[PDB]
Amino acid sequence: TGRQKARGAATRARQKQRASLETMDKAVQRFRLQNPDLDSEALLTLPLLQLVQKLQSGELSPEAVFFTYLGKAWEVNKGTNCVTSYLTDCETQLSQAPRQGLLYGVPVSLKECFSYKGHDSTLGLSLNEGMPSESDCVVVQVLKLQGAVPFVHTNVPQSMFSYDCSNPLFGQTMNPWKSSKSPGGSSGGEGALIGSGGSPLGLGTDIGGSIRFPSAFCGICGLKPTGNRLSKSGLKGCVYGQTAVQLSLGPMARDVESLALCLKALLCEHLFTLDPTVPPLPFREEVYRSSRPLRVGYYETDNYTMPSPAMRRALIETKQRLEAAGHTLIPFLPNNIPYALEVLSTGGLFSDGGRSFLQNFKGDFVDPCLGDLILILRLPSWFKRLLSLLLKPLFPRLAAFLNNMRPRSAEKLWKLQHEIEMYRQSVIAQWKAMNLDVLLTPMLGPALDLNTPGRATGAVSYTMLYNCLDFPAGVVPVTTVTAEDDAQMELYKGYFGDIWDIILKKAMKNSVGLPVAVQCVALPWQEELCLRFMREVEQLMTP
Amino acid sequence: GRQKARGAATRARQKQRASLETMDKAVQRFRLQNPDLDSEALLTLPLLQLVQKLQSGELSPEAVFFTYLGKAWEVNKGTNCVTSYLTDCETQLSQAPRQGLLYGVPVSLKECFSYKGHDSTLGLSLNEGMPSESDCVVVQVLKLQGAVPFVHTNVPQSMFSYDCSNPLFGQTMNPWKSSKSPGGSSGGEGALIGSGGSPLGLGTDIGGSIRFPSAFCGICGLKPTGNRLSKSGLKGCVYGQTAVQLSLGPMARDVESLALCLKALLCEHLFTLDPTVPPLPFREEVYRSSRPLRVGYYETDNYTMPSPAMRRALIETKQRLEAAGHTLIPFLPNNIPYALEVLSTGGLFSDGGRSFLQNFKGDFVDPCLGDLILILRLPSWFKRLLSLLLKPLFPRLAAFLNNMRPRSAEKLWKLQHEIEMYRQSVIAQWKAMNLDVLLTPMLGPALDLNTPGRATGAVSYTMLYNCLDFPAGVVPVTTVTAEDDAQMELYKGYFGDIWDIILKKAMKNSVGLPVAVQCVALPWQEELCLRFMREVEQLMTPQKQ
Ligand SMILES: *[C@](=O)([C][C][C][C][C][C]C1=[C][C]=[C][C]=[C]1)C1=N[C]=C(C2=[C][C]=[C]C(C([O])=O)=N2)O1
Ligand SMILES: *[C@](=O)([C][C][C][C][C][C]C1=[C][C]=[C][C]=[C]1)C1=N[C]=C(C2=[C][C]=[C]C(C([O])=O)=N2)O1
Ligand SMILES: [Cl-]
Ligand code: NA
Repeated sequence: TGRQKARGAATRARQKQRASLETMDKAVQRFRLQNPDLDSEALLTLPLLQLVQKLQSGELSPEAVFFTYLGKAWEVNKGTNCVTSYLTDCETQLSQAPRQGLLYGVPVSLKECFSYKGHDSTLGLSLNEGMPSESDCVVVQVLKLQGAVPFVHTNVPQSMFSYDCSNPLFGQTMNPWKSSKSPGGSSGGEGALIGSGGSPLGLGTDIGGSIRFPSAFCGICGLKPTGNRLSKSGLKGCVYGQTAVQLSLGPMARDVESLALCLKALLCEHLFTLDPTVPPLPFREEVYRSSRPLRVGYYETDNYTMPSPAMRRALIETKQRLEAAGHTLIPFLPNNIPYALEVLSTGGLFSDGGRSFLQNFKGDFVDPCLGDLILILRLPSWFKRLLSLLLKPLFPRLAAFLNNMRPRSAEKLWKLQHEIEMYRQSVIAQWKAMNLDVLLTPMLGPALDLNTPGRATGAVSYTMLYNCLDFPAGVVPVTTVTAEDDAQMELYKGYFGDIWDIILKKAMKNSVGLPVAVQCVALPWQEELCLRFMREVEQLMTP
Repeated sequence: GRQKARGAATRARQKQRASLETMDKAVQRFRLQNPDLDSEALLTLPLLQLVQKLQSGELSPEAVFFTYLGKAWEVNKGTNCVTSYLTDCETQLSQAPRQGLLYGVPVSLKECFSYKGHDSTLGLSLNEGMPSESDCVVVQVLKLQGAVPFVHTNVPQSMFSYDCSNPLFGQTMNPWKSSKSPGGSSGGEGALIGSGGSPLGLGTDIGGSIRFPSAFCGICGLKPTGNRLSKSGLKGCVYGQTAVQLSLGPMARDVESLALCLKALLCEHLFTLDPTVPPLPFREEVYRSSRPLRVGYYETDNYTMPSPAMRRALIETKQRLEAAGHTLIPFLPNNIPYALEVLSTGGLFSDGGRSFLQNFKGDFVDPCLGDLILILRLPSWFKRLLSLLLKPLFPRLAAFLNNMRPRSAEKLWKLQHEIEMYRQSVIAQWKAMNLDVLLTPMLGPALDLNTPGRATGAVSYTMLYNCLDFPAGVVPVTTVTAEDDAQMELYKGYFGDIWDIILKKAMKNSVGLPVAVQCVALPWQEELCLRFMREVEQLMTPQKQ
């Protein structure tokens, strides 16, 4: 009732998913029959750069690499539900992959929003079902021109506006380390698939952490570039024309060198000609390969989200190993974080009170992983305001987010956009006054229980700050939760004692052994330097 | 009710008078010490050769500086283009970094380029007596490149105009003809450079403000992609408007000068001073290419009827390019009326003009602004009523009026997305024809004083490229003949509304004035845009190279 259309969409989506997996399995079995000899485990454990080298040299055939990864992806999907669709014609793309491409023969996984000709990009939304893309988005075209073979679409939380990973069409994606845990999101299918060995390279998008959450939660590396470093042309989205806080797309992979190779392959004449709106900045190898001592700003906490004990240890140990390696570590925290999060980020993301975003959910189910976000956004402006006034004395954080999610005039949007611009210049000035090269920060972890990110909005603080600032930011795994880390979490209080702090403690319970990351940041357009820094952390923390 | 604005104007005029007297003193002192200096020779050297002689030591920075200062003072007498002498610039002179790419080059600045210790009034009382406390980023970079910024030049009040008068410093006049506008809003730059009083200047452009004064005054100007150069520290009058991006860029006597200025600005100094600007070095090889181009072109945008001189300029340039072996392909960006009336107008005035109007509270409104302020002040419901009445007879006026109404953030998002889609749509057309560059008419010849504010429609040629955010430059290619001028009597405009009527009259009596064409390339392709401009300059006015 009011859900007949949504129910029919889910029924067809599930049958498409099921038929996709069956097709993959058929293809894999056929291949294995003809190739009983192939050492599949050796092939799967090769770091991407080595895989690429052997594909370029002919030591490994693209078919062997393709079907071996296809088989692994099908297998790890069993326990994770990360795959929504097999990009069918990728078998033919395989046979015609450009031979001198930088990614020749490399199977690549795609977050579902990367439009692929002939396939839906549903984003888990009933209204996007049965609407196959007319063509590949630009970054998909460039991947193919560089010889890569995009082979699957991976799951996202409904609408993508979430750091969990469930929707009413394909269901819930689970963390491959612990099935009761979220894989993070919104690029959570990617995180789960790459984190379990089913893909050597993937693409995600990030507006509040959506590349970094799943990378950290699933123990892999991820980079969110400056928003306009790579082309978003052709991507499927759910809000259009919101430019205060820009969406960014970037790579996810098992190591830092893979992220660098992916960026190098994307930043080519092909991309710059297909999307003239992206500045034609080539990948600067000399910056990325540099090995000079860095001035590293760092903070153990943002005073907003109290770090978990494992987060704090991860940060301090990384700081200490960097110092031992000759880098200079400088205490540094961007000024006015609560304003950046509550006023600028929230205000920019929801300038219209959520009406545009809400159009997506009309007649649809609302996935439990979204929590009360939809119900809150639907509230009348006067009531959001009233409710905010009431909450303010007891729970200022909740009050602040709520008041800043109201609709406003174009006049007020200009003012907010100007404040965003000035805040960016403020942090840049602060940075330059300490002469920083890069910035090391905590990263949210370990993974939260399924269906809890929707109830812990405050915890986007570590990531969304750099969307607001539009600085490149990436994450690197550096440790795993210990018994002691996990025991200490039982004393966690947070700085506010509101529902978000309380949920986080419970949602992080039972995490021994899960991966924990740190975040590496550089200035706008300095992706190469940001990756150089990530590489240094990777060398020191996972030797 | 105006004592405030009257006091402001009195102080501003005194400050300008004192600046000019300071210049006169400095110039005379220098001349007495250098009676043998061949100033005409020095003033007529193309900037490239001027730069070379400064770099080798053949000319001293003092000789170049004081000779240009003198010329600037002299041409100011008939144009009123200089508002302020940037006083500490003589000390910058003696400290200019010796290896800088602009070592010893005097540079003029549009008044909005913040310079420590000086107002950037924009012709507005509310900004008078509030001196900047830091050089803006592009000014810091010029200085780091050894250039010597030396004057602030006049703008129309608020800058939101293609004429050039304000109540503080008064009206700037075209150096070719004192009854004509020098264009704007970078009009002081146009008049100063166009009359030989500066070898290089910086302007800004949101609807044509670099390109109009370049064209009206017969010089070269380039409006890059909006974020190619740093706007950090500029003085503005509307903040946070990002649908139609402001751009800053160089103005000069020849194309090579624009290229040199861009090359000097696009350096590590700028990219470290403003990390928000993508660090794209000037690609010398693209600028210097001699390969044949595929050149899209149009002789009319079907929105503003071109003057007979504009049309002739365009067709002659087209034919010389064809003769030089380039491929000329007819091309017109789709949906121009929609891009101007809905996207550009709605983008510039999304809030009904409220933020803009705050600047005028308690101020005189310069006559060159026409009825703009009066119209913007009208109640949204009345703009809507008047639009409906006007629609049947005067669709164009009705449309502008309807799209200057205030709206929600929700509607602004929708508009921003339509802008993004429109950009991609024109890009797709361009790609489908495999264009390298695009040749278009440029508004000219110069309009009579006080008429640009009453001919808003004529921004069509230039504003389209702020909407699209493509680099666009102008190059002088001919002058109005008596034949071209007599033909204005047959000019009707496509609409016959007040804007066409004003334009017809405003473009008459222009014999001998310069006429330009406009050169366009894709976003971030300034070097290719400049390569095409250099080709046009060479073919139409070979003696400039
Ligand atoms: C992720 O970056 C989203 C991660 C969760 C952010 C939640 C922030 C929040 C702030 C204030 C109140 C509640 C929550 C990601 N990937 C894609 C997107 C996204 C979001 C909106 C629109 C689009 C789009 O149109 O493509 N993408 O977020
Ligand atoms: C010039 O580009 C202005 C050229 C005239 C454009 C008139 C377009 C128009 C008028 C009326 C109705 C519809 C369209 C220029 N230089 C600077 C600026 C400018 C304008 C506004 C704000 C700012 C700023 O804040 O720096 N600059 O316009
Ligand atoms: Cl940009
Ligand atoms: Na008018």
